[PDB]
Amino acid sequence: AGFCEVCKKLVGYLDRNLEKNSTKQEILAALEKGCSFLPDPYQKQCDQFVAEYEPVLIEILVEVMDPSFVCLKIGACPS
Amino acid sequence: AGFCEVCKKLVGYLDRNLEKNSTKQEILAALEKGCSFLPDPYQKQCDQFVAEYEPVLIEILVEVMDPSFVCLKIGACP
Repeated sequence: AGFCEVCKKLVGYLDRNLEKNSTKQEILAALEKGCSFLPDPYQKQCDQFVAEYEPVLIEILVEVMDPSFVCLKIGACPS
Repeated sequence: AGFCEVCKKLVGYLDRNLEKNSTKQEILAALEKGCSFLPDPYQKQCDQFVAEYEPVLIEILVEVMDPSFVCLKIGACP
């Protein structure tokens, strides 16, 4: 019904696997591979989420990588 | 454009599994099981698609069940 759960799973994977002082380019690269590392049921939903939110994801992730807060701030959560 | 391919895959499943004059109750039942029959990568996206579009899907599938046209008319495609 919404992108809230997939957003939190994806930002979780990034937070665990990226360092905090990653460049925008490094965040971009990771974001466009990260969906593949979520459980398979999430793949195409995650690809869609990333396509729709990619600009705002890049801009927030440089500052903060907390899954709950990032997803809240960008408007993916609640829903 | 986001839901276009999942819509066609799901309505594809319904087309294959429902007769032309299925009741709204029978279409609802199929629609709410259909996502589980699509390939694993499409599952969570299909659920979100069904949740978002379920009223209009019921509305149209009584009339027409062609995947491409149904998905176009409801606005999932292109």
